[PDB]
Amino acid sequence: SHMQSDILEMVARGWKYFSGNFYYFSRTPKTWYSAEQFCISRKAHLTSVSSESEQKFLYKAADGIPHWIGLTKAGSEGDWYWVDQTSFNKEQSRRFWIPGEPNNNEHCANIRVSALKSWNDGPCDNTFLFICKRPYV
Amino acid sequence: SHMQSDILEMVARGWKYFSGNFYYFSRTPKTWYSAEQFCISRKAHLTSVSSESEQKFLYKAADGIPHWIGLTKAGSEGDWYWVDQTSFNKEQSRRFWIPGEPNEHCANIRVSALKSWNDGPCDNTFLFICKRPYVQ
Ligand SMILES: [Cl-]
Ligand SMILES: [Cl-]
Ligand SMILES: [Cl-]
Repeated sequence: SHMQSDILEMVARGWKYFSGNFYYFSRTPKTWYSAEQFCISRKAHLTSVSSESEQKFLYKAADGIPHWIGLTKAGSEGDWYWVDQTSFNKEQSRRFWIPGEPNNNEHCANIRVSALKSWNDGPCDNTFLFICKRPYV
Repeated sequence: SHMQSDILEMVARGWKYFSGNFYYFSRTPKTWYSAEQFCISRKAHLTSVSSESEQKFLYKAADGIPHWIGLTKAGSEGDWYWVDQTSFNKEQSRRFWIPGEPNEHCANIRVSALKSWNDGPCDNTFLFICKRPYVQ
């Protein structure tokens, strides 16, 4: 009810509700850095992917169009991490990377196929649609 | 004791220490967005400016070279604000904008003078300045 009217407010602002989080699928493309700053300006972050269930929601909604998510590599030689400061599960990510990815500039992940294995490692300065997440509180 | 080794640890990473804060003057240019994400990765933000003495420290060190700072407005129409969420003192700012000033809007320091802030497109590539408070 109060959750229901909060959902209605966010839906009118372009957000989708799923499993206790709000998601913003953008209408225009941005670099990974600019998209993260846009999500911050919306009290959000580029989305993390914490479960197979969340990955399935994201890839279906992304509809085979590249969408930035919030995983980035600390330069070409670092580990991958989530900008929202949840801990990255690199072992499960073997179920999410497109085979052969990360291909290994600056390195940023985007969802680009309508399958479970959908993450691509792409140059962070490419301009793609993007996906913010903000937990419902 | 630990205070001097704390300061020396950041200085050895390439930060300047000035009056209670660490500053990172970058070696490579970036867009404003990429510079802010770099500062975040170092537990920092693009610098705010909250006094005359801080403004003077920054413009002297910037040496007339454009440097991003942490002031922005969302679209040509929002109010200006500091990304580190400190309060923006509009009245004080009038002593820091270049005379005449102020799609994407981001401030950079670009003159070796007190009046040195420029309103520039966020997708320009400039050197930048991070700030991290010293907490003991
Ligand atoms: Cl958008
Ligand atoms: Cl950018
Ligand atoms: Cl640098």
